[PDB]
Amino acid sequence: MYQLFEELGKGAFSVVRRCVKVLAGQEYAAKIINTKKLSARDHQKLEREARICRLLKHPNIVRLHDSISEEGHHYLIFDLVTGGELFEDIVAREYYSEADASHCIQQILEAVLHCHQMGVVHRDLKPENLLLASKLKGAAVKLADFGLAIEVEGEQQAWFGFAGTPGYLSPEVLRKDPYGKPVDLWACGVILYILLVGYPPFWDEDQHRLYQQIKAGAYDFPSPEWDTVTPEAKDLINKMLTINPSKRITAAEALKHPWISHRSTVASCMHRQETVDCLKKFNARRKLKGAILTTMLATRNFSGGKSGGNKKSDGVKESSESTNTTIEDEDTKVRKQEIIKVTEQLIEAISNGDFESYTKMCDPGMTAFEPEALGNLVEGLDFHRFYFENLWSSKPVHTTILNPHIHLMGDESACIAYIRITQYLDAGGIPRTAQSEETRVWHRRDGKWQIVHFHRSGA
Amino acid sequence: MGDESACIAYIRITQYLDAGGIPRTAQSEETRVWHRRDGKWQIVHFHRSGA
Amino acid sequence: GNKKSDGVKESSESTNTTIEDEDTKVRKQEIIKVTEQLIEAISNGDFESYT
Repeated sequence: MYQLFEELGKGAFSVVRRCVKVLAGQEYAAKIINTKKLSARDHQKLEREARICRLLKHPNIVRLHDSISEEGHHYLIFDLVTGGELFEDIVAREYYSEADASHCIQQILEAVLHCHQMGVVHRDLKPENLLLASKLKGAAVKLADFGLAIEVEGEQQAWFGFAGTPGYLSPEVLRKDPYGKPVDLWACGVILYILLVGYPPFWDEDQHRLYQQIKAGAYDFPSPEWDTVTPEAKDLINKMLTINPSKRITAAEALKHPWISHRSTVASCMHRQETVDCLKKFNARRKLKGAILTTMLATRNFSGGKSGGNKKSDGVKESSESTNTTIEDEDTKVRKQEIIKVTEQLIEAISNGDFESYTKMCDPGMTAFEPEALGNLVEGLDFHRFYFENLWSSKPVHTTILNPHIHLMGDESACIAYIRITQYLDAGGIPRTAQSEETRVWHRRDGKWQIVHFHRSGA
Repeated sequence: MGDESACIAYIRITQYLDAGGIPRTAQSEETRVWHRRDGKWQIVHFHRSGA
Repeated sequence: GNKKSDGVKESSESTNTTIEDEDTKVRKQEIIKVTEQLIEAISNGDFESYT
């Protein structure tokens, strides 16, 4: 059904690759999940992932087009978005301000609101899920990958499992409390914070200490970098990074926050180069750290790659191996002799009165000096046509070429000079003979020798 | 030479046949002096050589 | 070091395929140059330059 092309990204248990639907001629992203490496439970919950992704129809969410299982693999086929990560794109930009971060977060919150309205909680919102629609200027930010997403029943909270990414985990998930939609607003607070200053609000080498920080809500706004951030951006972060999920801002309420809805009078327009610089390092530290979880029930070293091949000529070119050797023309002929060949064909064409073959061997702008031109230079083949039509269209005539000399001037140019003697009969012969000295200037154009100029004397 | 006057000079070469050709060729040098009279070019004088 | 500005240029016997660069380089005039030098060499009776 589909044809797989380049890889676009990875997880521990999936890769994503561009693909083309064979019968459609439409391109898509294929999420290819190695089901042999999943738990029974995570394999089964692919049904839930497939279902959630079909439900979701929104301009800022990538949608599912198809789901296929084979013996060792499951395929979830989505829209292709080609802009890559928002976060990578931010660091390549010429200008980046609070007003620009507000537009990013608004798009994310719109997507999240739509999830929440459909009874979907993402649970694992992080920079990797934030993709750009295309490489065009001002492309939309799009949510991609809902592999840890859950379905909830109205506003009911439950214990859906300990799942997420350490830095973005909500306090309630870490306290083992029943949870729901607000987990995604905590993660948006963490993302917003990183969008403003380029580093996360909670970080520790020791994961247990990290979790105590999260549960305590122990983040800060240190000088110098937060000194130029507006109070309203800080207010929105505070409202999202509220420890008690019942008191945390919702996605609907966040979208009405002045830093978002009154962006044009509230959000700063100042370029934040330090954010761009910190975000580069953040982005780089994210790409060294493997997608691997803290631990699992297995003992296999990571392996596997995709090799190309190189295009090669078909058939049996030669017995011994030929690794791109400098091949030359095969043993066909000698170049002087080649000139002799086309020249003999020329003389035969003139003798037979065949203007058709004479035209092919002559350049359309052929130059000519001959006694029939009375000392003038003639261009073209119109002049010799009068002799092809009248005279040569026919008593016995024998030509004889004497003392031919050939000058080879590169692969594409040559010149031959010789003496032509013609034996003929005039009226009631009386056999006669005439001498002429002829020069032909040949030039190979598109693999064919053509006369560019010729000179004749005493005829 | 203005809107109403012009002059062209060229070499005329004629290929023909005499009696039982035997293709022949002849050269002449020709000058034509054109003049527009009432919106129409007309020859007022011409000169030929070697014909 | 030995970083001379006008470095010397020597090819082996190379193949010379046609080269249609978009810019209009001059060459016809070059032929006209060497030809005029030829005619002047013949006129002056300078067999040295003619050789």
